Amino acid sequence: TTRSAEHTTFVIERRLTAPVARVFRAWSTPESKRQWFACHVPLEYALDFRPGGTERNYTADTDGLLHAYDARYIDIVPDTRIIYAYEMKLGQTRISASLVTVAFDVEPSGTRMVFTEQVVFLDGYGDNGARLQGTEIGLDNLELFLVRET
Amino acid sequence: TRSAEHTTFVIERRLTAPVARVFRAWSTPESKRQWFACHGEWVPLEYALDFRPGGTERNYTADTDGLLHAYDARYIDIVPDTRIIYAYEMKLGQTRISASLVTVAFDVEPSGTRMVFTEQVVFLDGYGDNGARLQGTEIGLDNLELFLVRETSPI
Repeated sequence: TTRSAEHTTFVIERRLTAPVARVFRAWSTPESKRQWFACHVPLEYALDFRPGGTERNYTADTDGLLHAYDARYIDIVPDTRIIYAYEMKLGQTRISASLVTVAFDVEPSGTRMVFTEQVVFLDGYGDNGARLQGTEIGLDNLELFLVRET
Repeated sequence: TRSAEHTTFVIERRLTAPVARVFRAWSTPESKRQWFACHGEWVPLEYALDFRPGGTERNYTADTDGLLHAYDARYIDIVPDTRIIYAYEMKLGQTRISASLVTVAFDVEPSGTRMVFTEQVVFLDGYGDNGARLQGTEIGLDNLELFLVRETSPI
């Protein structure tokens, strides 16, 4: 059928009302990341937060289809930046690959976070803005997670 | 002083070779090394290709002033004769200067092969690329073309 690739980039910017060390721990700590990112529950979740390390989040939807997120960290600067690449498969079908940059900056009060994703959608997978929308929601969950551990 | 600059570039070429041959120039370690790793007055230090999803490629070369240019890639998706997707990092010494997601797509044309190379890159911490990666990639893809030409079978 359609073997094809569609590329796009999106950027999300948030001011977080938490100190950067706490914000970063929400990304680097397996229990924390599983909570705000993966539970909103996975069949498999693992996080090895090191350059070269991997993250997995495998979850089945209500009708049995396995959604498999696999990431590999490329660059981690403590309390400053996280760069990783990830792929999403549904069943055995790869639907996308992305390079993600998350940058953190101290402000006189909170933390500014800029999330940039450079993604390719594969073989006619119909994104139609859903990845951006889902990431906005995911980042809303990170914010609630930070608020509730205050 | 930490920072990140994002960009995407696309190179499209029409290659005067059949797609099977074009794809083997990417999939075959000895072939890839010839057009990707063989330049020039620099010191080749390491080349390796493990061409499969999850596999890695390394190309480490020292420039004439002794700076190690270290290319490390990891394949994400490979569709035989059709598409290669990989992510890579470039380090100079131990300093990471960039990370990229590359998509290479191959299409059969009435005559030859259409190749579309798309790179989504982030340049790190003020590394001043200023279009140099695009220009270097254009030159590298020119070397692929010469490789293919010289591998051609006679009439």
